[PDB]
Order: sequence, then C-alpha cells, then structure tokens
Amino acid sequence: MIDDMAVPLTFTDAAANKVKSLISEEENTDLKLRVYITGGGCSGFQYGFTFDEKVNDGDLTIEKSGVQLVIDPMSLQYLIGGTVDYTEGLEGSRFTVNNPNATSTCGCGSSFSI
Repeated sequence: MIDDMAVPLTFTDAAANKVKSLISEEENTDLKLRVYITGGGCSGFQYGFTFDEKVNDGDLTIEKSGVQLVIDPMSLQYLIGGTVDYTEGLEGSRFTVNNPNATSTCGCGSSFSI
C-alpha cells in the first residue's frame, strides 16, 4: 500500500467534484484541494476549501475522487477522522463536515428539533 494518502478527515465524492470541476475549468491541469479552518462554532464542521496544486509544507494530504486533498495541521486536529460532503447547485455551494469535536457527545436525549 501507500503511506501518504488517507490520513485524517475523509470527505465525500462531490467535494472532489467541486474541485476537479472548477479546477479543470481554470485550465490549471489537476488541482489539489487544500482545506483550511472556516467552520462555525468553536468546534468546526465546515472548513474552507481551496485548489492548491503546489503542496504546502507541513500539510497532510488525502487523495480525492478526481484529485488530491491537502489540509493544514490546524484543520487536521479539527477534522480528525471526521466526514465531509459537498452539495452545490441552486441553493448555493453548501459545505458540511462531521467530527468528534463537532458532533460531540450528548448522552442520547430524545430527537426532534430546537
């Protein structure tokens, strides 16, 4: 096997699509996504995505559906083994991620709404 790809937060397929799609449109060649910290609360569940083909020393890299993902250590601890998925369209390019620090633990206490 390898020893570079697949490290922390694993994203979906579309998140890759948003990259390989607009990057290929840039005429770059085959950009590699590069996540950063852009969540909401103190935990984090979003993380801003950019198209960085270079590398970014001290940046873990996870291969993508059609490209390569590389996030910064700062996010590394925020996204750790979480899950991300992208859903762009009319409503707008919405981003959603899930991790232990984000979801956290409640203790199972009914489920409805606010």
